[PDB]
Amino acid sequence: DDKMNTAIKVIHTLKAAGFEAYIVGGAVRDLLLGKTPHDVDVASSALPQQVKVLFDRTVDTGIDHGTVLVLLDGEGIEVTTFRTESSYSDNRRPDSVEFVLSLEEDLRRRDFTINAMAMTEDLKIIDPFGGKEDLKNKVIRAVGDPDERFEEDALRMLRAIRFSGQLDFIIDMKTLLSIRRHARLIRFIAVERLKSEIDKIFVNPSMQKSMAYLKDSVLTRFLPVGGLFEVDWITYHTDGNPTYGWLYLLHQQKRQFTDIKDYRFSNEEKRLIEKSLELTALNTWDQWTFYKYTLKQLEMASRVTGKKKDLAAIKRQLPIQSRSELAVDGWDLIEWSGAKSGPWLKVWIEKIERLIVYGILKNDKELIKDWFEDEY
Ligand SMILES: Nc1ccn([C@@H]2O[C@H](COP(=O)(O)OP(=O)(O)OP(=O)(O)O)[C@@H](O)[C@H]2O)c(=O)n1
Repeated sequence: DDKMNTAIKVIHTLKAAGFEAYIVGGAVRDLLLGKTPHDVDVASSALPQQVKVLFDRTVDTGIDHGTVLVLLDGEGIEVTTFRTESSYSDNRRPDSVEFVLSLEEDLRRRDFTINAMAMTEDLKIIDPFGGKEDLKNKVIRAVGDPDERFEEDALRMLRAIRFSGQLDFIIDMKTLLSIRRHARLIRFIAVERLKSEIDKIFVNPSMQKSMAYLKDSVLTRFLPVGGLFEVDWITYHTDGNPTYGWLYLLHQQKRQFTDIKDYRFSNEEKRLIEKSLELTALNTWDQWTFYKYTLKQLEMASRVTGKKKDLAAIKRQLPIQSRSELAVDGWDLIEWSGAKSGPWLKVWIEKIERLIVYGILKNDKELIKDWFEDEY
């Protein structure tokens, strides 16, 4: 609610210094759609060090690509010099970046017409490629020659799919046919960028339409384990967490986490998936189930099997929540047994823990001692 104002102030300051400056990218597209922008990018004739001269606080991490982050009025505004970029078939080499001297040299190499507009300080729209009419017709269309845009960055092919669902647009026919012809190029894209786009699709609207384009575009032929995305997505409803899309995909096909490990999940994400899948294969959940698994795993497993229980209340009403509340530890068992420390302690602590979680044995050291001396 303050980002557009701050971007306008940034533009005013750049122009006071004699430079050209415009709002570009998604913010123009969102403004024309009546949405509040997420991010507001500025394109300028200023070079990075000239931007830094004009603003007190700046972050420089993107300077090599022409970008300076300007910190103003509590917002961040990316300011990028007019530039073009090209990606090599080797995704180890940083992008080849070529500063250019005019706005339209920059705009004419962006991915889609609705993303290739600029807005002046006085709200005039610069639209050489017909983004306004594609926006009104709800069409995702590559700028210029679609083959060139997709050779410049193959991830754009998957971005088209993601935008279709995010905006409830269709993909321009000539553009879609170009994706089909170039879909093999997706193999050169870093898997982290692929996962980022797929995660967006999984939580965005009209995801079933996105997944149909994923197949129709022949991206599922060449994406890492891409055939696994061709499941029935009818009964998928996002919980806001993209991990649920991966879980859904795996559960629908009776597959395990190892089949999707090419996408380089965090250990935390991997655990949520694997533990949720275990729960879906567990025929009966009882107190020990609710104790040992996390509420988010219980909820995700329930969501994908179609159950609707009040999982939080069941877990909350166990006698204890976790091991740290147990009234006994291995050194109590060493004392009572007269035996030396060894792996046996873990076995006997778990026996006791189970009896406490089932509400059979009281979580009380002296009463546990009585039980242990009788049982051991
Ligand atoms: N692979 C890409 C990514 C970006 N763009 C250009 O860079 C702009 C900003 O990119 P991004 O930060 O990804 O913003 P959006 O296009 O709006 O994507 P999102 O809606 O997720 O923010 C895009 O609008 C487009 O003009 C591009 O041409 N090729």
